[PDB]
Amino acid sequence: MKEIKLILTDIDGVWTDGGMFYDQTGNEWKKFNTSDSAGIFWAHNKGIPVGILTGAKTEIVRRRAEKLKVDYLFQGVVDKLSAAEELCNELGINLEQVAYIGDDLNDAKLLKRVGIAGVPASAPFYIRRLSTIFLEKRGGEGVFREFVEKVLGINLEDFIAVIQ
Amino acid sequence: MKEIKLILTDIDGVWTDGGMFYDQTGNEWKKFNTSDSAGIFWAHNKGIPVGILTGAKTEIVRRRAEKLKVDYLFQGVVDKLSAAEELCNELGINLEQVAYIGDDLNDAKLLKRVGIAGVPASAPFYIRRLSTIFLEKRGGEGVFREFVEKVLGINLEDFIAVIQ
Amino acid sequence: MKEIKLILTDIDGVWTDGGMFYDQTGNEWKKFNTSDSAGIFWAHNKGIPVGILTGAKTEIVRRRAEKLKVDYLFQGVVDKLSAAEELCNELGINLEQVAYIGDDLNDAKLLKRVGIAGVPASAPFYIRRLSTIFLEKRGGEGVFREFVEKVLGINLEDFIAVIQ
Amino acid sequence: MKEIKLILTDIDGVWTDGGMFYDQTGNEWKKFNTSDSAGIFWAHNKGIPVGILTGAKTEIVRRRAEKLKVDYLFQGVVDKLSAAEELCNELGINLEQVAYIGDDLNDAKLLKRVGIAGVPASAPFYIRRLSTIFLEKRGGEGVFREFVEKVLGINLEDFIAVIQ
Ligand SMILES: [Mg+2]
Ligand SMILES: [Mg+2]
Ligand SMILES: [Mg+2]
Ligand SMILES: [Mg+2]
Repeated sequence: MKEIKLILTDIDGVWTDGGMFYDQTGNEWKKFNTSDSAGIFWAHNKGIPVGILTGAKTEIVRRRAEKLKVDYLFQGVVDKLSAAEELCNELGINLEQVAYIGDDLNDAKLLKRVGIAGVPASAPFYIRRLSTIFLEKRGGEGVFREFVEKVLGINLEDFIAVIQ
Repeated sequence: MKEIKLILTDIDGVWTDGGMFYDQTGNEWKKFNTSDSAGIFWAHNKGIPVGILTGAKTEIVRRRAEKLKVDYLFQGVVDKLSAAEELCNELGINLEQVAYIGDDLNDAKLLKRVGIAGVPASAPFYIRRLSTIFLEKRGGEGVFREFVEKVLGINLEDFIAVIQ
Repeated sequence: MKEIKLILTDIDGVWTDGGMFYDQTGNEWKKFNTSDSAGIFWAHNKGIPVGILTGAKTEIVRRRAEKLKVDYLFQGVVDKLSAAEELCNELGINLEQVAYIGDDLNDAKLLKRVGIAGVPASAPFYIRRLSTIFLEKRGGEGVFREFVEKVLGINLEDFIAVIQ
Repeated sequence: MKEIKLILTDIDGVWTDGGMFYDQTGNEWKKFNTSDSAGIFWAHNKGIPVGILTGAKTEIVRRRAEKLKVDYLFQGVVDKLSAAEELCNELGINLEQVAYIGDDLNDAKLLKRVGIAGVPASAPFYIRRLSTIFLEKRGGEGVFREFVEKVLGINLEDFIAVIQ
């Protein structure tokens, strides 16, 4: 497993199954999976910061980001590759030292440039073929957790050490 | 690849899995799937307008339609065939140049008349046989996106060209 | 099939997948499937009324029942068999003329007494084995519709007739 | 099965599929499954108290706990093992006489200590392999009920006797 210094992730279609709940009054919901917070846990356990990139801008995601202690949150992103580059240069790392997971069209550019590109099984075929590792899980099923565990080579020894 | 001038689509059981959330107070929810908006984009990339027909009238749909910049919106539609005939007249096109996707009884008459008819896998056997192309996906799983991409013949080359 | 004069049905685990959504404020949700309203349609089309029995009492159900045009609604029913018997005595029919569908312990006593007993595939084994007809569909997947269609023998001809 | 005098259980990832719904206002939802109340039913039928251990604290869970008449409710638990030990001391009982079901890292320590350990099929492999009985169901699917019926040896005769 190649050395990683940054994990970026998309939200919708990764942290969720793409569901967007509208009510009659202009409110909106997302369904996260508690399983994904272990992604943050494993990352921080290994001293790796985690960033979120999202085209949308919601209080929904901002609260979730906050509670999970994500290192970086970037909502309203127009160009994900662009936002990723800014942050890399900000952190003095390059894209090759980055792991990214996204599920749709606006992810494809960044996915093509990163050290490890992950895509959920639920994603469309032309995006899915951009992944450089296989992810069994679908968005919403803890696929962020799967990505992180595979990217940092988490193993039974790590597990054993954290429950002692 | 029949010449398509108009893509029309039902809402419930196509954009959703038929789910209708009711609370204790009269509010109501639908769960849409972000993946479906890629349906509008590919449509628009090809200069094809999209119209929504629905027997229901909800603020839920109005907001989602507006958010996705759907070309035409008809709610309360008592008769889907006629309502499509009208927009076809008001556009100088023929039903044959229309792609429609629906999942249920009140879509049946319009499905039999269109040039391309799609029914999602989750639909009742009677409707599913009226489909003129096979759709692998279920309501709410991005079956509207699958439809548009089939109807419009979207290919890898299209994808390569919009991610630049 | 038998001569059915009343169709009865449970709510949670039949008309839903058993999901009960609680929020932080005391409110509650259920998710119905639009597919199931076709169940009422066919019943009413063949001249057969539909009743709902439910041990729970919610505005969720009452409004859904009303929207769907359900003939009868009994909530907070602790003995579903008593409830059905009273409705039968008032209609002038017996239980062998009833088709009932439920999914759990408090439906067993009624299930064993009616002319046609349906049980969704998702139900616990002890309840499934009481089913007198096979149902492929799970709670909330439009299994009430499937029940009605099997009980009344809905066929392609019936479909052809009603789509004008 | 071995003699069990107390059944304990996690919430998220067991009573739910791990879903955590966020709206734009800071409110929050969990999705329970009515099937799981039967687990409480069977426990009480046999004179076994049930306890909830959870690291979170929500009105969501307090309300559910009350509705289902759960004997013990511990929220805000930092250490699930010591919470179980404290209650075990209170009831005059040993961990060997406890059945516990959990699904994630914070459940591991307790799971390796109890008489019977249950882990839903949806859990991480690391946790799953601590289960001492196989469980088919995923969290939110009625896996708490499954756990209870296996732990207490509920059989056809039990069922027959309570539907009299
Ligand atoms: Mg996405
Ligand atoms: Mg429909
Ligand atoms: Mg039920
Ligand atoms: Mg858990």
